[PDB]
Amino acid sequence: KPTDRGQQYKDGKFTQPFSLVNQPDAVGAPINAGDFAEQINHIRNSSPRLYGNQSNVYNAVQEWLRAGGDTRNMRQFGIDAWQMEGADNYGNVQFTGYYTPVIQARHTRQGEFQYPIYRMPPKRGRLPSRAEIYAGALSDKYILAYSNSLMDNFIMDVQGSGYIDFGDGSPLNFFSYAGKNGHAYRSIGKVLIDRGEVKKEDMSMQAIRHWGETHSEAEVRELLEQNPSFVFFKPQSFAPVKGASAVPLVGRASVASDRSIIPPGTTLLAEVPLLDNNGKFNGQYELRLMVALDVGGAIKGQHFDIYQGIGPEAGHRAGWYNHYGRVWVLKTA
Repeated sequence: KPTDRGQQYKDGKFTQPFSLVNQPDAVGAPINAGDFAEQINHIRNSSPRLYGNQSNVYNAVQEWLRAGGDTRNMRQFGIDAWQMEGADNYGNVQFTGYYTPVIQARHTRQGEFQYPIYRMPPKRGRLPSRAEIYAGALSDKYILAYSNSLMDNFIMDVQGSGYIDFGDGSPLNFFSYAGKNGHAYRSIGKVLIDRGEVKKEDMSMQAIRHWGETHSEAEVRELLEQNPSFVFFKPQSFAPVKGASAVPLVGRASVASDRSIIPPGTTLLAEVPLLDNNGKFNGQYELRLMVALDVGGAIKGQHFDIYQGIGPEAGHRAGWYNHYGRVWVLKTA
């Protein structure tokens, strides 16, 4: 009965994936009332249809929050709480986190900034492989920025876009997908699994980042070269970060979730496990409200991916392996 990663065993044993409780086994009020309101406002504006179908829940929650928001006082607002059985049938929901990174970069080669990011060259047909581009097969008229981190560029390839901060006065610079090199991609995840460097079930882009951070530049290039594919980008006008449902996401007030289990717009009450600067469960939870507003290729079942927000602090809070909390889905009577 492991406890290492946020697991708890105070709510008995579950038979069905959701079960009505009289009160969430959670003491206090959610700590993010403001953010939730802000998130709701974004649903209201960016997704009128979605908002119209869930507003009954959103209003109840709002009304309850304004009256003091304590978990003991939910029934008087017609709010039901369905606790989620989670990964083990002890209520312990699988939580990973994700976040918009900001790539530190500079316009000329200097200091730690020695890792180019390219725009699309007018086609030849055959563009060079990743390894060839690293060696400098490509000209320098095609560089957009030199960045701080080779692994961060890779993560930008998989995302297909990224935010770059040149460290002067100016606004964040967004770059979107422009094209590829024509060499077929191979999955850097699989490689790290087929070497035992990372376990199959803790694999995620985040885990590839941590693996990066903990290895040498040589070890990283070696690994990255295993994938001969390469992305190119172009400058794009900046846009607030939206999830699959086209609603601007609010840090720690939104999750990505499996549509067939937690339909977009579902309201969630979560005890979310806090992390060490190590990325280790630190013994503390945080009771927050969140709405399901995004999706992910490996975000299935009762697994949630919390949107931590933008930047490195959000980055830290996201972690790089599974942790566990408790969730109650909130529905109107």
